[PDB]
Amino acid sequence: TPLVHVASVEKGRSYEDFQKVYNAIALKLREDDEYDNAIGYGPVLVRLAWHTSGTWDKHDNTGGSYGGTYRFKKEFNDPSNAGLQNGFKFLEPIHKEFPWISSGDLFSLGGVTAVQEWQGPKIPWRCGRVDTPEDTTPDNGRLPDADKDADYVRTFFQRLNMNDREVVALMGAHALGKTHLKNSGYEGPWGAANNVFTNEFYLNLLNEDWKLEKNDANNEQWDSKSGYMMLPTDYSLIQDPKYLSIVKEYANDQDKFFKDFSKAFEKLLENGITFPKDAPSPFIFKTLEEQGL
Ligand code: HEM
Ligand SMILES: COc1ccccc1O
Repeated sequence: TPLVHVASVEKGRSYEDFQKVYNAIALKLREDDEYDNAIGYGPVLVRLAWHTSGTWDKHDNTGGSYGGTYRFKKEFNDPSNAGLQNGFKFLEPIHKEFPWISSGDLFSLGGVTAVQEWQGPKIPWRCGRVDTPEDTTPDNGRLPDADKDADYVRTFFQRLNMNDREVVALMGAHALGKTHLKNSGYEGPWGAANNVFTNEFYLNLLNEDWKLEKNDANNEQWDSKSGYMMLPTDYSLIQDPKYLSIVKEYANDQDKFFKDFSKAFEKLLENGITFPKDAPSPFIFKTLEEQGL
């Protein structure tokens, strides 16, 4: 008994319209560069794209990126979403400038733009998510716990139709930002200061000396002498031997990681959506840098 959500292109819009929205996001990312101690809005936008998509349930096609339901009270007030209001607030003037783009399209695009502007891989992106009403908003509790093991992570991701390679690729987005004690009960960055997407998540897991410590919220997290941290679920990826092999593969091949992340992150953002046979192809946006902007 799955819902069907057919992508419907915003009327009359083409690649050049979405490139403009991409440019607006990217220009503001450049501009509001002080946010979160000069980290900027990139990681919170990537987290917003993931959380608005990762409520999906493959079994009945509820949740997912299609409806743009984060805009409603129940979803924005999810404890799992604590802090994401910042990303929503970043995107408000973009929505105000381009009132024609659906919410789900703007949520998902914000993540694609962040990744790409941080010099991550090109993520192909398709339009046509259509806003759905308040009673389509998924219930809280569909996003994953951080305090769990490899078995939990494996099972969890099966609901999002993600296999081991995809799960390991996705998680490497943790290299981007940091946990904030007030949002999640975890504190610190996964890696070095940076304004670039890399494969450092996998390098850190493997090369840092990790100690299992209690943070100020009385929760365990793996801490390193460099000031980095790993969630129990992150650390689970080197405790499970199947995960471990993939961690090593990406730690040793930046291009492989980029390609697999791009594919998985696009799949994540597209789960639950039926695209017509005559839907446009995915768009690959140029970065500001490739445009000389
Ligand atoms: C088992 C899976 C996962 C768990 C338990 C988890 C949990 C968390 C937690 C607790 C935070 C810190 C929240 C805060 O305090 O601000 C965080 C941040 C973040 N997450 Fe994950 N996450 C998971 C998977 C993913 C995936 C699949 C992606 C995207 C591909 C992702 C992207 C991010 C990013 C970019 C941040 C940094 C946000 C910021 O710097 O403000 N995570 N995650
Ligand atoms: C409901 O309006 C919005 C949708 C997506 C991003 C920012 C907004 O203000």
